[PDB]
Amino acid sequence: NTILGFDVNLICDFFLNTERQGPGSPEVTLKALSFIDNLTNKSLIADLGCGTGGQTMILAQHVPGKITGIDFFPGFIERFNKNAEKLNLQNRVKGIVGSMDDLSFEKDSLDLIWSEGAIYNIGFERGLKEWRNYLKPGGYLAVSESVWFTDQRPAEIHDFWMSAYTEIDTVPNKVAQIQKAGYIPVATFILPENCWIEHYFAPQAKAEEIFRRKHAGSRIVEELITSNHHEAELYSKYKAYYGYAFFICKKGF
Amino acid sequence: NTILGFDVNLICDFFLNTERQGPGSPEVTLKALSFIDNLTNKSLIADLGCGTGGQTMILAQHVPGKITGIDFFPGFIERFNKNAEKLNLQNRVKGIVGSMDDLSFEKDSLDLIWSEGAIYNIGFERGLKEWRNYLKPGGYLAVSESVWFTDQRPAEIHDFWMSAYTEIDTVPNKVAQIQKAGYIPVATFILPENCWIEHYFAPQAKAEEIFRRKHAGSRIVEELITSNHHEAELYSKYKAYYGYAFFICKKGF
Repeated sequence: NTILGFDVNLICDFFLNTERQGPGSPEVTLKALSFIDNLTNKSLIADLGCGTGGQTMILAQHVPGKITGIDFFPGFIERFNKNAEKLNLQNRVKGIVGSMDDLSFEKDSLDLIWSEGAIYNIGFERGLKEWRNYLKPGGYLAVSESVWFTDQRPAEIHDFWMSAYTEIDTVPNKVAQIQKAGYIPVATFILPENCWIEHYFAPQAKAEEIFRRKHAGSRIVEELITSNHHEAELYSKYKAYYGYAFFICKKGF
Repeated sequence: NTILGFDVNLICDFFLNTERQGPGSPEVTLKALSFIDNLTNKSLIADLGCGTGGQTMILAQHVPGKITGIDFFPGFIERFNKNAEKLNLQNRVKGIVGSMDDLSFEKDSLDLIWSEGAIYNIGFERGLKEWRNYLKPGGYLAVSESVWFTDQRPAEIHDFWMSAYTEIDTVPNKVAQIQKAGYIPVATFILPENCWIEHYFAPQAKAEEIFRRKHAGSRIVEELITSNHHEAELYSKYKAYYGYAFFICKKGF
């Protein structure tokens, strides 16, 4: 929780005070889940890039099976596990510090891999390919990912994204990639705007004044808040052109 | 209802005794509907190729606004309207005999166009293009359509479809076409197998013996039942490779 150095810790600390690290909502998590038909008490589930496990606790409360959440940051996993313990879920939900690009799950062992706002870390197509190896045939991967809504866009929004996440793409392109990677694109849907505003930007803005003051004079924290604002301003201006979508993918063969 | 000649009437008569003309389910209709966020009491909605209006009455019971169902066959529209009247919906739900390729709706006038298992009549891309003209910008088209699940398939199933509906295609291809036609592909999902079996083939098979006897010696009816069986046998054998999907499409601009 402070083992990774203060520069990293300060950013985690910010997100420990906030609702969400990217767009999403409890309703959206449950709607993605509504497309998964294979789960039983014997299911093994992984949540990759789980952060503090907010969406993981929603899964756990709505599906049978055992869930392992993997995240790079001990501070998040500390929160994840404390939250599981408050809910009494710890015998079936466990948070582990680990890296999405270096997993040690048994091949073809998982019924479900979940990942909200996190596959961009390893890359959409790379995650499709690598993670497929850990899924049972007929198993599911459910991931939320940045997308373009249209064929043509203003250069201003196009450029921001080329500098942030070069893998943003159109929904038809993402769906093509899913099929190319050997899955069936069973369900794909765009997140409503409340996933970005009420559930993400708004609570984020709410926490900023107090956090900035608590860490008065910290450049790392100032620049963070400045980024947060830029991201939020671009969205208010260009949301006609982009958003997030959930992709539910069934491993083929 | 018998105005189109007996040869046509006999086939309609068959489907008047049956659940469904193609794969679908009440649960699936409502799940497609869950993606439509724009409806009010002032909404104008059209159901194209509505058949006997089973899915239309599900809409009406779950959404505000006025609904017009359009179908080529008077026998179906007769049923549609009698069913609306039994439910007391006739002041807001009306069935009209008409052709999907020759509509007279006011340009940009509709909030929602619905069509289950019927766009194949005019062609997927052609319907995307033509029907867009009647949708308000920001309006929705929700249609269910045959799809391939995989890149490669057995030639046997490929050939059946090339002879029945040459426009069956992969989900990524359908989604590309939706975006190409100037919509945002807001939601796309594959129908569960109960849409084909419990909700479509099974009830169909149930009605066959009595209908065949009632129309004893009618070649038109015999060949129909024979087709029904072939379709059902191909599905049981090749359902790993194909199915139906719902596409919910928001008109852009």
